[PDB]
Amino acid sequence: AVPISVPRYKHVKFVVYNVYMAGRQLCSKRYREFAILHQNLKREFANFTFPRLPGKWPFSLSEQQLDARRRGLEEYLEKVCSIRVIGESDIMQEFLSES
Repeated sequence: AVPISVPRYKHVKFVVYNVYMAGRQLCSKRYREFAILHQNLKREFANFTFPRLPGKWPFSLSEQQLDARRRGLEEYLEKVCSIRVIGESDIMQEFLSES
């Protein structure tokens, strides 16, 4: 429900995912940083049944599969950020920022 989006991935050598809230860019993060985010959030909020973070694959990802991972990360964030205590947590607010 909250207007969190991941409208792009970018090759930079690895891939980053560009996260926006209400059309404002908040951060640019690689997949492993999302994986760490999920582990941190789940430990902090373990009484919640978290949605599945998009997973790893036994092969390198094509352009189409990077787009699918982007969509999956957006769907994940749409769910967890729409829960106030999780979306406003120190963990999430740190994640959604630039160094």
